[PDB]
Amino acid sequence: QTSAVQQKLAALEKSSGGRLGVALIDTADNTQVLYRGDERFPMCGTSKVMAAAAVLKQSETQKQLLNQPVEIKPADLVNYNPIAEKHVNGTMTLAELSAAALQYSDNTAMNKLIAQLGGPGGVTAFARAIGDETFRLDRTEPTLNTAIPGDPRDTTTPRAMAQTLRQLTLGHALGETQRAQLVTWLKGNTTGAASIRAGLPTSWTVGDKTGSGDYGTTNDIAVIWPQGRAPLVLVTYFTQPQQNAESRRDVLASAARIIAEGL
Ligand SMILES: [K+]
Ligand SMILES: [Ru+3]
Repeated sequence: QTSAVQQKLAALEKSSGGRLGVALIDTADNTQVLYRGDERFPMCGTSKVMAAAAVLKQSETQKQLLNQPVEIKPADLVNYNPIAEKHVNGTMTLAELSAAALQYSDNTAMNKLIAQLGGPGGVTAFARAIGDETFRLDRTEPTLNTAIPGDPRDTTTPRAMAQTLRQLTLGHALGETQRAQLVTWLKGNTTGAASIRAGLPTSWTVGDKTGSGDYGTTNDIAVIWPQGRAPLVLVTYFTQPQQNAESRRDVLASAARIIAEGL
């Protein structure tokens, strides 16, 4: 059965010319709204949440892990490295790499997180360990963002990602201290004001992680604390038919606005 909200999301999708995926969990009652909730989308930089969370999980049994230095060499720089480039021929700690990956979307930082986990499959292994059977990370930065239609690499579904983001940020996938650190990092994101945030009432607080890639892929995953309400988790994924398509953060904002108005 197609709800009013799903009908509005379908109308939005029609006029965008791309493919939209949405999953909401309202933790007030544990109910879900889904639009293409079981279709696979390229995660792009939204996958950085899983990598950072996997390192946080490792840190539960190693008190000093987040202070561990990692060498940054000139050859490590990839396509978008606003924090790592300052530390070439130097080091960053795993906390610094996590913060850079999440809050600035530094791709070199993400590669160091992936390497700390033993490669893309180590990120997938963590996903499986916390009950996510859908997520897969197959490649490093920058190629994990190729976002080719039909390609299963580096994809998940909206349903799966919402459930995982809820477990990580509001549930008990991580220890208490670690959960709080993840939430702090997400709430300090610098890249999100044009995406889910832009569709929500001002008073609501958001922590989010964006992503982008080829095929005009434009993504955001968020944990939301509405005014006077239990928290929400919202995934919005969007991808387009041609490789060179422009980003459409406005479509994510429009999806968020529809979800907010349907609560
Ligand atoms: K793009
Ligand atoms: Ru492995």
